[PDB]
Amino acid sequence: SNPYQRGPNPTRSALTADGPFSVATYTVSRLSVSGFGGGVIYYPTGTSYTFGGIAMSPGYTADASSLAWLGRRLASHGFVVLVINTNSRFDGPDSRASQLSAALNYLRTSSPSAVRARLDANRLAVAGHSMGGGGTLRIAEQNPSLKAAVPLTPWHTDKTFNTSVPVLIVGAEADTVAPVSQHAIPFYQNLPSTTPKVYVELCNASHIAPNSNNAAISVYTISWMKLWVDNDTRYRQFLCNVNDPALCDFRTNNRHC
Ligand SMILES: [Cl-]
Repeated sequence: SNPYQRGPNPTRSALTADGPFSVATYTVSRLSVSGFGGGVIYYPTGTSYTFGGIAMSPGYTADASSLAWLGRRLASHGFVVLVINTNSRFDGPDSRASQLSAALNYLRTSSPSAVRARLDANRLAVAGHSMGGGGTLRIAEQNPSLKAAVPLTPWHTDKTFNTSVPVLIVGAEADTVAPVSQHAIPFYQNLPSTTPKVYVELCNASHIAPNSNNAAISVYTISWMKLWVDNDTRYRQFLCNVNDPALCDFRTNNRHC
């Protein structure tokens, strides 16, 4: 049962470190692509399986290197992950959405044969930090064929996204760049009632929590991607009946349980 199932039965511990798949990397040069600034693809190797794909945007003034740990973490659990660079480090959230859109098309159509061999392009998702997280919300509204969206400490001036794509938002309690009261929480609350949604708030965390190895971000991001991109109900346990001392808030409409 479940053709998209990959990897062993998960434990919490295992989701806080790199997973069972060997990871290859491919550098997408800036000038090689139109529509975004290149980036790095992290993808499984030493395996004959295909996997869902994820495009991920860094935040305002940041490089793809700021999410390298997470691109590799996700790939090692069984995903093809393209972390983009943006045309300009100064690009806003809606520009980042357009670039995510270009990056997804690139992954499907134009990426190296070794990457395409590992990709099931029928199953794609998005994630992003800060302004990249605002871009993640925007693209989830523009393209409801996506399987999931994970905005990390998101920032956007638009607060309402009418998307049917399942969304998990990570807020940071002590974020002064994108305060959760103005950004993450409004975004959560304003998503449709009928859309599966989760909000987790990291205790004592700042806006840069996403930029280094973070156990909570790892567990929640892997679990949401597995649940929605792979239909992998083994990951429900991490997202349901949650009692996590790393969290200082948790909200859900419990559609995923
Ligand atoms: Cl380019």
